[PDB]
Amino acid sequence: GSRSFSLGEVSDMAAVEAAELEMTRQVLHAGARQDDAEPGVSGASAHWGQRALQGAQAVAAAQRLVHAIALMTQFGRAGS
Repeated sequence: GSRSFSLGEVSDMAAVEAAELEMTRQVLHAGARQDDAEPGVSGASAHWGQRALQGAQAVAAAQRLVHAIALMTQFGRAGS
């Protein structure tokens, strides 16, 4: 008996429709988790990185050495 809907209700409803449509974008960009997002794509050969790793290899001899004493110090050279 209302003679259908009022056009003002439709006007407000259209604002909600527009809002939901944009809200949908926000929730989609908030979707997914990095739990299954391991990287894989690669296409560049490390150049300067190799020189850094060559250093890492040379120093590793000193590192495995310092670590050896670090064990003796936490063991307090005990055992007997």
